[PDB]
Formats: sequence, structure tokens, C-alpha cells
Amino acid sequence: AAQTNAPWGLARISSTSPGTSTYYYDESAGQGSCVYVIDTGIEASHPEFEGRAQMVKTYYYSSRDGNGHGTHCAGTVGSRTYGVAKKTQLFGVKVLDDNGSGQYSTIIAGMDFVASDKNNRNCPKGVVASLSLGGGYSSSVNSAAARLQSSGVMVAVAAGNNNADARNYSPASEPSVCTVGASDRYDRRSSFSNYGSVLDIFGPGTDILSTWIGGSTRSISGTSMATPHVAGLAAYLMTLGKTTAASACRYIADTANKGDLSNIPFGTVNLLAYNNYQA
Repeated sequence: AAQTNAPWGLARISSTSPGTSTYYYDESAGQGSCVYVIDTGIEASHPEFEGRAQMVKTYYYSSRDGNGHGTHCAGTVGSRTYGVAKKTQLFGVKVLDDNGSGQYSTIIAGMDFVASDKNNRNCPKGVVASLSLGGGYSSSVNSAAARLQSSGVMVAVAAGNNNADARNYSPASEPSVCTVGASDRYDRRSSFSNYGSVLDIFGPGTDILSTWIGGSTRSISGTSMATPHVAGLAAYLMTLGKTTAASACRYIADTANKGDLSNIPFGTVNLLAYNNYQA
């Protein structure tokens, strides 16, 4: 399948070169997979989600996304226009308040929730969790992400926006999950993107168009935007049967575009997420 005039990041993940604007992908499109977006919520009523999104858990007075961040990330995973995996099922877990903030204890509870809750959902092609959030190093936060991954969920986490080594941030620093840095449309490391040995992969993160609350759209930047590209890619590849939740981060790294990014510090992987789809 071909989506013309796609957001640059979608075009980038199906291309061997920057500078194109059509997204190419197998029509299976993540059907039969599920992606949890652990964030500020999801405006599931947005036409872009086509009934495929739902809120399943909140730790606050509403499950609504009063911020926009979670809706944007969910749109990059799986919205019809802005999403990588256009037929996946999206499940929102609201661990962040409407200011985008949240206590680590709530974030940990949300991860353990997903590990159990997947047993209440129909995801025959597999389960992914996208975590566009983080703070300072916490062994307890890392352990929760490790448990979620161990339970059979492909966990993708944002590297962080400090232009620093991600070793000092959580869950970015957990070795067993997929830690995602950000790139721009000219294949430069995004100026804010964290780096370091703990990164597994880069995805598009500067000037990413996606869904927003109020049935709208906007373009914003962050490793929060790169992470759902990778989460959606994992769901897409699992539906295709090319990999599994336990193996998807390694498979994505194996099949990535290699050596094409600029300003990658020595010792950080130079790997850009790529679906290797041949129309």
C-alpha cells in the first residue's frame, strides 16, 4: 500500500533515503495486534482512530486526554493518516495528568497493569507498549519496564530530551526494553535527543504531525514522537509474522538503516527504524 503526501516520518520509516513523502507498507497494517499508549490518555473519539482506540485505565478523575500528548503519540502509532500501524487496536492507560506530569508509583502501577490487562484483550498477533515519558534514574521504574517486557509485551520507551546520556533516565536506561532516540527530516540526530550505549534505535522525532485533542492535528517534537514510530513498527512487523514481542527490538535494529544519521556520538548506535517493505 502507498499513502501519498504522508508525514515525513512515515515516509522515512519505509525508505532507504530521506526526502520522500509517500509511506509504503503491507496492507495487513498491524491488524490483530494491540498497542498500549501509557501517557496522558487518548481522545478515542477522534475520527482518525476509526473506533480502534479506547481508554482502558486511568489513575485520575477522568480517562480523557486533557493535554494532547498521549493523543499525538497514539496517532503516530495507529491513526489512519498519521499512524505507522493503521489497523492496530489502541489501548490508553492514563498515568500522566493533564499537565503531562505523573508520579513514578503511578507509572509503575500502569506498567504492571498492562502486563496483566493484555490477558483481557484480543491481540493474536502480539502486544506492544509505548512509553513516551521518563524522569531521573529509578531502579524501581526500570524493573517495572523489565517486567512488562518479560511478560510478553514489546516495550518501547523514549530516550529523553536532555541532549545527554540516557543512562541517567528511566525507563530509558532499562537494558531489556527498546530505548528510542529522535532524528529529523535531514537524518540528523534531533538536537534535544538523548544518546548513549543504552539506545537501541532512532526514529523520526522532529516536527512530527499527528492527532491532537479537540479532533485536531499539530506538529510537535521530542523523543516522545520517535517512540510511537517504533512501537507502531513493532506492531506492524508482528502482524506480518516477521518477529515477536521478545525479539522485535533486536529485529528492528537488525533491519534498520545503518550509518545514515549525523551527529551520533561515538558509542551510540547509528540505526534508523525501517520497515524494509518492498512494494
